[PDB]
Amino acid sequence: ATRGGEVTCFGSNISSNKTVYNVYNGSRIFTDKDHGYSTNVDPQTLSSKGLIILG
Amino acid sequence: ATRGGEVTCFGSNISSNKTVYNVYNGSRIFTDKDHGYSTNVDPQTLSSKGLIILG
Repeated sequence: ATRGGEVTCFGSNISSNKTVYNVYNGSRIFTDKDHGYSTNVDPQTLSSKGLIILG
Repeated sequence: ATRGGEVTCFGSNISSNKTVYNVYNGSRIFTDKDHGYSTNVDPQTLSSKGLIILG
């Protein structure tokens, strides 16, 4: 996610080695915490990069 | 609201005994402050359940 814009991928069964959820330039992502997936930013705090809600 | 998704019920006039605004699994709600209505989560905070801006 870049330059804004949400990715409301809640129950995704993602499977990859790299960082799963990525956020850049103030863009949000929303997802579940059932599967522990690597995140570019701290789970549920704002930043210069967009906010994620791993909950 | 659950698993993401917004409910921008700003000027809503609601009348019920249950909690007026509810959020689960990362959802968001934006509403007014003039009306004094119950809320499931503390208004402006990030948690496993998403923000509920009462502004």
